[PDB]
Amino acid sequence: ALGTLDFSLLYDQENNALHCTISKAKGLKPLADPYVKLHLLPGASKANKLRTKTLRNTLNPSWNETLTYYGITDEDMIRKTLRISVCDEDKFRHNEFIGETRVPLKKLKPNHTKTFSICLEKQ
Repeated sequence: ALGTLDFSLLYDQENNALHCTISKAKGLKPLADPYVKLHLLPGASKANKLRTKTLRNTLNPSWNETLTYYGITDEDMIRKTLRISVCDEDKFRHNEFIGETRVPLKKLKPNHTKTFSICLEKQ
């Protein structure tokens, strides 16, 4: 198993915003310098891309960091999927993919934070 990621998603409907709180991961399996990348599916523009800071020398990182998309409508909630990738930063070399999961936004309710604990998959 590649590891387990904990996170929370909030559709801030009044503000057309999706707040993605990346909390922590447990038992990552690349040592590692973990960081998390977010991509909104149906989405090519690098505006669809958000990313957490990088942590050092940990297989159980705690970012506790919130990343926010704006321009999110109910239609986007129905149509889109949040891709969440955990990667390993190898400075001056090649960054390695660790694991991912995806959350269809239609599973979220407006103004209600939903928390997730997911065992990561490969690509």
